[PDB]
Amino acid sequence: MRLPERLVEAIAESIIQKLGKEEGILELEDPATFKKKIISLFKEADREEKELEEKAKAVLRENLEVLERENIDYRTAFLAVKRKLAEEMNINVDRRERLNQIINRIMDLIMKDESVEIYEDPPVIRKKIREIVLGALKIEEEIEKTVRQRIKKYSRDLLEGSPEWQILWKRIYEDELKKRGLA
Repeated sequence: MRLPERLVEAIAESIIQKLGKEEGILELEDPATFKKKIISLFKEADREEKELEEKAKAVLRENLEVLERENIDYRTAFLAVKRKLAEEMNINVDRRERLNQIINRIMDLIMKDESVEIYEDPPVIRKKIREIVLGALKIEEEIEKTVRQRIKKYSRDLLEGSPEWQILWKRIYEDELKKRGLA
């Protein structure tokens, strides 16, 4: 479940533009700081997902001999362990359900930010943030679909998921953003 920097910034800006400037259901006394706070929420949520991965790999690393004796493939055990740790860490694995958590964290920020005022029922504000996030995710998904088509020709030369593979994915992703005018 990727949330690249450009997607996060598009969501934060769209929240400020649509709900703050256009509709006016949010009053932001410091839009620049509010945007930084939203970006920090996504960064923290990303760090949690990375921590979930390292804890899952730690379990399997410690149970190498057991997995062999059990005849359970690493990939099977990884998905199962991740499902369990995700519940214990209250991290939704589905990116859409995970975004609902992040959206609620944005609502938590909005509600506690002394530099923000709201003029509409919070659950209605959440529904509107969900619509903004879902619209941006539709764009992210059509971009990722092209990135997967373009990185296929390099799939066998790099270990999928490795740091070198992540760099190439990001490089192809940035190139798609330029071709599409999305910075």
